Amino acid sequence: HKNMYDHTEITTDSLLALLGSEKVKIIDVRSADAYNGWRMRGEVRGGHIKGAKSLPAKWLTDPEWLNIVRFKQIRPEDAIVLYGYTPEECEQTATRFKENGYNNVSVFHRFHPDWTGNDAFPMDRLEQYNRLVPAEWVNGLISGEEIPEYDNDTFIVCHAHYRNRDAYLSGHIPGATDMDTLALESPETWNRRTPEELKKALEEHGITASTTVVLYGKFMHPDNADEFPGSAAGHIGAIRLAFIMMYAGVEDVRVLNGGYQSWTDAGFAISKDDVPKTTVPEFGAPIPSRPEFAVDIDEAKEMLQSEDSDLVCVRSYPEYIGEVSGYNYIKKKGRIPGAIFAECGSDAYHMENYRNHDHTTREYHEIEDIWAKSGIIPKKHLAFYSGTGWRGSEAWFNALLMGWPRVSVYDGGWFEWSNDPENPYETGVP
Ligand SMILES: C[N+](C)(C)[C@@H](Cc1cnc[nH]1)C(=O)O
Ligand SMILES: [Br-]
Ligand SMILES: [Cl-]
Ligand SMILES: [Mg+2]
Ligand SMILES: [Mg+2]
Ligand SMILES: [Mg+2]
Repeated sequence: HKNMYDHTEITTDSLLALLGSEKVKIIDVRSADAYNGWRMRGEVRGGHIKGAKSLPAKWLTDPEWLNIVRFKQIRPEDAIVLYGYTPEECEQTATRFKENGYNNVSVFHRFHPDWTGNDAFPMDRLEQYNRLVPAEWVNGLISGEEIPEYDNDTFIVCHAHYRNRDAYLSGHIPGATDMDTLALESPETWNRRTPEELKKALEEHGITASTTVVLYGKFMHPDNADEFPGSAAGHIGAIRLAFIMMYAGVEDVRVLNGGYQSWTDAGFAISKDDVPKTTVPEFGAPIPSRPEFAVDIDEAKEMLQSEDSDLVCVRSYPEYIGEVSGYNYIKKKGRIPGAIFAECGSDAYHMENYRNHDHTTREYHEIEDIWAKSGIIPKKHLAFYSGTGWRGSEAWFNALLMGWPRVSVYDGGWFEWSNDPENPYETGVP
């Protein structure tokens, strides 16, 4: 009696008995930030039912919704169990599954407060979720309102871009100041700048080591035909800057999940003011305070020879096999021998394998399980890298968020490696 609009309820007891079943898919339709652990309705335990997959109901407007579902391996032969903060928030998702040929769809009504409120009901969360902030958190922050996971009295919202002030001037978070990516990294090496330059640059942008820095960027459809495609990949640049600031010693760095798009999707006010900087005289800590976050070429070579270490290549497949360099300023094509490949996505300016279509980070369990299939696991010292370290920093950040204890960015990347003609490299399909 398949009813597209009337959905079977599943009880708490029934769901608890199915937690280990391989043919049940439990689907969390709340925002990815709530899934990660943010207690968006004041629940005492945040996160998701253990084993649940993330499928935010916001994505129902995506024309590729069904391909998102299929790529998550959610199949018509599965028993689908949907939950959100309320069963009403699941109704449109339940219908969309039934309209696309899924005949076994139930809704679980008692996730909150029944499941969240009882410590015998298993839940999971992204261990360092408080570094990956939702738009509502940033809005409360700049509004001077009490927000969770924030006990500081000093903050700065920083809009990152690579030589493209228009990315900021065309629309930004109220009160934010822009930080060009060249302020923290050198155009000669495309590595992080020296400690003296970083100190000066951070001070001139109004940042101290005890300032809470909220970083975001704007995705503006990077095109390889342009001279600087990176000028349109603002949110990768933001995570790259988060890497450098955390290396330098900013103790509390946050990243807005999904970048500028999350802010406008949440309906918040846009500003076009060119906000002047409020400089500070003293950064307030030795730079770098966290040198272990950065790996340079000599240590990278050692890691290729150690059993407990790996370099992780976060480049595209055409870069991997030496078909393209990836960049209009890199001539050499190939790959570092001995690195573990973790395909970023389609090219140097897209991170589709680490992101959702709305640019929020991919469900971390999926990233975790793919990495584990290649032997990328938390018990190793891992140095993520890419062409010059932007994509590598975004991979690194994702592992940092899972609480992995020895993750780093090999800053130099393929740019530095291939610039020494004495360094071995491989090419072609392996
Ligand atoms: C280091 N720059 C800013 C020159 C890179 C940054 C980058 C973006 N996606 C991969 N790398 C570039 O824009 O090519
Ligand atoms: Br981006
Ligand atoms: Cl039915
Ligand atoms: Mg299951
Ligand atoms: Mg670099
Ligand atoms: Mg090794």
